Parts: sequence; C-alpha cells; structure tokens
Amino acid sequence: RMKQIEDKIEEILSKIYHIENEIARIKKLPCMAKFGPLPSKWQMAPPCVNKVSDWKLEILQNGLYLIYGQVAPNAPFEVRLYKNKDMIQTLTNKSKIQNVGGTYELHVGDTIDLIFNSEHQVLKNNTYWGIILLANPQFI
Amino acid sequence: RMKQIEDKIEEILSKIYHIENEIARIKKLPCMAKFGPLPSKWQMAPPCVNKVSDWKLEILQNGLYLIYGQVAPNAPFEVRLYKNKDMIQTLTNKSKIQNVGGTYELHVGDTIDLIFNSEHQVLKNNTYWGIILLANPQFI
Amino acid sequence: RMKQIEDKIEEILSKIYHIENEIARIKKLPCMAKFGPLPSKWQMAPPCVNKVSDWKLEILQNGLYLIYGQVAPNAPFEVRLYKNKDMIQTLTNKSKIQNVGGTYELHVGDTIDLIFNSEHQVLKNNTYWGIILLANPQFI
Repeated sequence: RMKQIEDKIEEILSKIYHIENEIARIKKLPCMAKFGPLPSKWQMAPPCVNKVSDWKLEILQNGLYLIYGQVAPNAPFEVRLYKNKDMIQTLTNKSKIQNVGGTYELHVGDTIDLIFNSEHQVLKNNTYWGIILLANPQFI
Repeated sequence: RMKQIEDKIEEILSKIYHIENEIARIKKLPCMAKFGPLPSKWQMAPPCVNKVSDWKLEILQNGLYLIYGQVAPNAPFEVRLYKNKDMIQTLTNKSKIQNVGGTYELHVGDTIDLIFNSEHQVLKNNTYWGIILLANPQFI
Repeated sequence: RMKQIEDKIEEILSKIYHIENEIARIKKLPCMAKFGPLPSKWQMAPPCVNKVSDWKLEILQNGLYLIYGQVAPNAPFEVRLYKNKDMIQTLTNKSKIQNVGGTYELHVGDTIDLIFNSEHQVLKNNTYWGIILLANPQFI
C-alpha cells in the first residue's frame, strides 16, 4: 500500500515536469523580414518567407501580410513594387520620402520585389522595405 | 494517516487534470472575414462580424479593424467602399488592379459595403475584400 | 517513510500553486494609444508610448507601428502628420473626412504629431488619431 502511494507520487512528479515543459513552450510563443537600409541586407525575425535576392523575397506560407517601407529619393524617378509580375505600386516623386506597401493576401510561391529605375536615384541608406504576417486563415 | 495521504493524492490528480484542461485551452487560443472572389461568398475565420448580404458585413464588436482587398477592373468606372452611409473610398481607375481599405475604428452596429457602379465593370473572380480585427481596447 | 511521502506531497502542492500562478499570468497576456475626439484627450491601453502634449506622442519602444485616424474638415486647408521634424503626411481636402497614418518603423525617442493649420478648420469632435504596436523584432 506504501508502494502504490510512492508509485503515484512518482507519476505525479513526471506529469508536473511535463506541464512545466508545456508552460515553457507557451511562454516562448510574428514572422517578419526586412531588407535594408544598406549595408544591411535581409533580416528576419517554420518561416513564412524566404529571401530570393537583394530587395526580393518569396512567400512560403499562405496568408494575410502587411508590407511596409520607405524610399528616400536622391532620368524620370521611378521605383516599383512588384507582386510576381504585377506591378503593385509605383513611386514617382523625387522630392519626398515615400511609404511603400499595403495589405495583401499572398500565397505560397508568390514573390515581392522592389525595383529601382536607377539604383543611384535612391539613397540606399534610408530606403528599406519589410513584411509582417498578420494572419493565416484557412480561406487564404 | 494513510487515508489522508491517499485523499491528498486524489486531490492532486484532480488539480493536474484541471491544469491540463487550462493548458489545452491556452494552446488553442484573429477574427477575420472575406467576401469573394466569386463563386466564393462570405468566409470567416463570439464573432466580431456578421454577414449582411453579398459584399456587405456588420460589425458586432467595437474595435480597431484593418480592411483589405482588391478590385480587378473589366459608363465611368466607379467602385465605392462605404462605412454605414459614408463613402470611405472611391475607386475610379479602369486600367490597374486597385487595393481597397485602410485601418478603421468601428463600433457595434456599423456596416461595411463595397458597391459597384456596374456589376459587369468588375472581374468578380479577381475582386474581393476582407477585414481583420487588430485590437479591442476599452477606449473604442 | 511516511514522513518522506508527506514531505513530497507538500512539495507537489507548492509546485502546483506555482504552476497555477504561471497559468494566471499567461491568461492575462497590444500597446495602443488614441488622442481625441475632444473632449477626450490621450487614452492608452512597460508602455510603448508616452504622451507629450495634445495630439502629440513619444515612442519609448523600438518597433513596427500602425498609425490610424481621421480628420473631419469644418485659409487653405492643411493638416500635417509629423514624425520628428519630417512631415509624413499632408491632408489638403476640405470636403471629405480623410484617413491619417500608415505603417512606420519607429525608434525610442521618436515623436508623432498631428498639426492643424487652423485649429477651427477641423471638427475636433470627429477628428482623432491613434497608434498600435504590431511587432518589436530585434532588427528595428
């Protein structure tokens, strides 16, 4: 009868250890990435995105993303944000620092790219763009 | 004295079971909805919103929402997003695919509607809009 | 041998109490602030922001923020949103209610201010702006 009690106590300790493991994991528990400003390249925080090349990223998780950034201006001025082949934003103003992005549903395999007409039209040390995953509902 | 120990062990098991219940619930624990592209109608992920009619939704929780979507163009072109009776955005460009929405504080009872000037001006299979609840602070 | 069992049971109870404390804290666990519409002044929900003056706020945590609001129009019309000294948005339209803000990376010490050309150009009872912290990755 002592042995039973002692065997239950051993089982209880083990469950408590398991629980503290679950709690540790809960305490630890969004996906984001940013390119630039140079000299910084891709910075990230399963991944929802994969860097492709400078200024260009690939989406690895279906979902609702917010894209953000700024282009600092330094041949007509033109900076374009692309989703795959579709131009999704064009920046045209050479005087002011301009915001880039918006909220987009994106699917596995999509790419996002920020392309400069002339590389030297832009102050690469105050120009950057990033992305954050807001949600991944089943319907996307 | 054995009985006490055994009764405490029974009480402990029950508390552990309760704890694992609380953990299960924590592990399980945003509100979102999307209309379209057709043939899809309302898709959702207490609810913060209630569908009203096609393209139209009602808010059931006070809060800060982000509205998103795109209108794919196919009589002057005009698509309008409404909050109640107030037009909150107008889309006028027949060439490019255009984003819809922005961040809005919304209150219980508000409605959001996307209204097309001509139904057939739009490619309904690449046009959709959705909403996500970002936060519900007391001040809204 | 009884004493050992009893001492283990005491230790177990204490661990369970600790666990329920951790769970309580987990259950309790975004930073936001809103100014206006008047007569309301600053409303908030370590803080990520500190009010400075009416319509003006200081950032105390590095991070990615979404700024939102609306200006309800009532000398050429001009309302400007500032980040430090940089104008980041200008509102110029005296007919429609206009959205303010966008997504911005902000650093400790930055200020955000909404400045009216003429105070009485605006309906202060339907004009307000607010901010929400989306994320604080190491790279900001």
